[PDB]
Parts: sequence; structure tokens; C-alpha cells
Amino acid sequence: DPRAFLEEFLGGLLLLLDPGHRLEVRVEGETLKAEVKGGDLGRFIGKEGRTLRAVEHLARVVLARRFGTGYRLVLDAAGYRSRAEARIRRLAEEAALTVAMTGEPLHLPPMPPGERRIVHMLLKNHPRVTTESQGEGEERHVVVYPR
Amino acid sequence: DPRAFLEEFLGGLLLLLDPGHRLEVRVEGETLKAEVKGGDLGRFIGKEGRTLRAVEHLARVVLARRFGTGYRLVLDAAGYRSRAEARIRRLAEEAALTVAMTGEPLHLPPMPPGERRIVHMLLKNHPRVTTESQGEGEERHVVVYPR
Repeated sequence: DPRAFLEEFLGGLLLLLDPGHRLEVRVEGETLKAEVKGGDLGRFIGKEGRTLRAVEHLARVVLARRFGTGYRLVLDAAGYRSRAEARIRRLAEEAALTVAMTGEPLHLPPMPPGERRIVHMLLKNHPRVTTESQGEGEERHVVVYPR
Repeated sequence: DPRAFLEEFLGGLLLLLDPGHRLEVRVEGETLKAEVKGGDLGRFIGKEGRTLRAVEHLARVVLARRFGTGYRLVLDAAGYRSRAEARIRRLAEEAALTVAMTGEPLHLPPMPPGERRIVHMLLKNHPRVTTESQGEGEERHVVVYPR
């Protein structure tokens, strides 16, 4: 069972990070919503969500090896996904204002590919700025260019 | 101690993947060499080393949070790093021959940023082919173009 597998692997993996961490998994058909409670959630999220995404990525790889490609795992804690997405949209609109006035390119902080496409989608038809992904790996980020 | 930390976190993480997995950590100053033995090493490596790199990446993130930026963790099993690096150099030279004859671009398989730079470095001054990284995230790969 894909649900009981996550409760065993992710559950034991969260115990290695924090004995206070609790896992709650919900099945929405294809999407598996995993919620982490208890302990130091700020340390589990990590700097810019790197720790949360590293835990999420490893759990996705092991899940995909034993249950095909169908399922999709979404890891969250303390409503971090909602805040991170709102923060991304705030950074894109403020960088568009900063670049449109200073006339200089602004290198946004490094963010995962999912958040980079949102910045590209938000500033897609902005009349004053253009976007472009630069860097490799953990350094890959969005750069806001003046048109 | 950075060494005893890996033996506890990675050790317990390997047990979640395979009870037969054993961990041996060697300290070479800045570099921490972690060796995995026992169990199904083919399943621990995973498809194209994705499982090994996902375990390695998560262990690097948690290690960096508790021990600064100095240390560098290198995870290996069954001499996979030596074979993967030799395979990368074989793919770069064969793709250079294939492209130089067919006249068509060849999209190499997706590989991590470390292996992509080796392909770029190997075909850097090749007189018949040029290279370029395309794609995002797990789809980012090297493309061999005819000059």
C-alpha cells in the first residue's frame, strides 16, 4: 500500500531528524498529502525549504521505485507551501518594480524549478521586464532583465 | 562530531532502505567518504544513481545545518562513482562521433550538474561539436550540437 509505505519510511526518517516529528498522510487519488507536525518545524523546513525538499525528494524517489510513476507526493509543514508560493509572487512583482526603475538586472535567490516557472509565468507578459534562468544545480535562479 | 553524526543519521536512514545495508565513513580532512555495503546495492544506487544521490543530498543538507559549510560528504557504493564517471566520458566521446556524422543534435540522458560539467569540459575544444545545457530540474541535460 502506497499510504502505509510512506507512514513507515517517512515516519522513520522523521524520527532521525526529530523524535517529536509526527506524520499524517492523506490520499487524494494521485496526490499524497504528507503533513509534518511536532518538534522543531523550523529546522525541518530548513533554509529556504531545502531540508523539506530534500526529505520530500528522497521520499519521492523511493516511492516511485516501489509504486511506479503514477503517485505524486506533496510534503508540507506549518503551511509552508502556501507562504512560500505567496512569497515567490511577492518577490517577482517587487523585482519587476526594482528592475524597471534602476535599469539593472536583479538576480533572484536560488529556488527550485517549480518556483522558477511561477516567476516566469507571473512576469511572462510584463511590458517592462523579461526573465531568464541562469546558474546550475542549487545555484540556478531567475534573473529579471529590463526590456 | 561530524563523523559520529553521519554514522547515526545515515546509518538509521540506510536501515529504512535495507536492513542489510552497512555504512563505513572515512575522514579525509574536508571530505567525508561514506561507503555503503551489504543488502541490494543495485536498489540503493537506483536508476542512474538517483536514489544514491537523493540519499547523499539529504545527508549533505542535514550535515551542513549542524556543522557549517566546511565539510563535504561523498557517498558511494560498489564503486559506482568510478563507473559512472567513466561512463560519462564514454557517452561524451560517442555522442561527439554520432553528431559529427549524422549532422543532427543528440540529447544526452539527464545527469546531475557535476556530470554535465564533465561533458562540457571533455567536449570543450572539440573541433566538430559544441555542447549546451537544456531542460530544467531532473530533465536538465547536455545537448551535443554540430559546429
